Amino acid sequence: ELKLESVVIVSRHGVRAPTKATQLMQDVTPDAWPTWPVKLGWLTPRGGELIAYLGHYQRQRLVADGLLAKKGCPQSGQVAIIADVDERTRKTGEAFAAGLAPDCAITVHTQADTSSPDPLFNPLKTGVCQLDNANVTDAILSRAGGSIADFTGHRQTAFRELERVLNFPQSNLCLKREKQDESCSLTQALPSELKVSADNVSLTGAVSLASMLTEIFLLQQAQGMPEPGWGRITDSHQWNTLLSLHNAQFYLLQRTPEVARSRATPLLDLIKTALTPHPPQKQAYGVTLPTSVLFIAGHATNLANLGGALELNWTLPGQPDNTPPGGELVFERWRRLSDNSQWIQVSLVFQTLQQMRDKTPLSLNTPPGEVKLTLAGCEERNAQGMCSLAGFTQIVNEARIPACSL
Repeated sequence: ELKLESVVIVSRHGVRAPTKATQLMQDVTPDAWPTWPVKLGWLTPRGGELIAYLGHYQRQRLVADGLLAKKGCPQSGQVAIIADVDERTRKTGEAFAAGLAPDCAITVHTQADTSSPDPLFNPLKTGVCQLDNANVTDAILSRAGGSIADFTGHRQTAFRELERVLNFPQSNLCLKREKQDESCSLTQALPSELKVSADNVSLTGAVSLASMLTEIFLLQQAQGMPEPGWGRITDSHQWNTLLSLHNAQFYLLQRTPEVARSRATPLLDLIKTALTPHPPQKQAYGVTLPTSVLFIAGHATNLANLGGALELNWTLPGQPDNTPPGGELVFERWRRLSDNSQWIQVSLVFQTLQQMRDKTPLSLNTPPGEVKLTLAGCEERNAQGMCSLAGFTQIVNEARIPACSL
């Protein structure tokens, strides 16, 4: 019924070491954090291997869909790869190429200067545009339930689960409060406030600490470390409860449209140019678009910003982190043969946490997880839930913030 014509994959980098090692992380647990085999924030060898599995799966699937050849290397830009300048994203691009097309040396393009941020992955970071402070503040606080106190008050069960995993009552932070005849809970020892500036939003205190620590536990598990969370995370309900704090921070800081639309604008522009039929032309990064497959190696924030800007909702069965390492927001252009009309499908492809833990090789018989998505604002849908190319184009043009384009 339909023929696949083009694919654009926006991927988070693979498993990485923690980005920070703070005094506060030391003070909230009596136990020692496991050390990592690479520098802060770098991709681990295992993370690259897990990304290569997704590349191998994508080759098999795209061959089955008739888009790539079964053997040989894709020719003359048929596959293109763009990566953010960070080590973890560049190495993810290389790992994906290695799995998709081994020994084909597909180029991993970055911006010219790899020592400075690339605004494609966040235009706020280079001052291309600025957030509206008042509108962002109100929108985030409303989505929090009206206040950060309301947000944390509804999540006490999850904070107590994190405290149990940390052995928080025996930590230096708690023991000093016990000497001050004070009880000890994460949220009240570390009050959380929303900080909004023209270039960034963040939360302080227990909310941001919890988001980062629960991701670390997930990374330990995906890395194959013997005892993530000191052996105190023993079932899937516990994993899901812990990562709910991480996903909740992303819901506030990265999915809120007042942030997401600006932050995702350059990616929206690149995705739409990649998906729109047009005479092929070399554009950003020296990549000729449109082409058959474009893989973009970015960050969890990019996935969440695109989801919020495009009204794409998901949770990932078997994967506690909604923006997991190697997770892929996959945009596809399909041609309907009955009338040769053009349609856009979006899905979220991901390894389950068990597939990461077991280092499961992926294939058509053992595929990654996949959640089919819908663009909530699409008014022209087909029976398969896809949006017409015209409807997708209208959604993107409404979502994007012109001042944030490159």
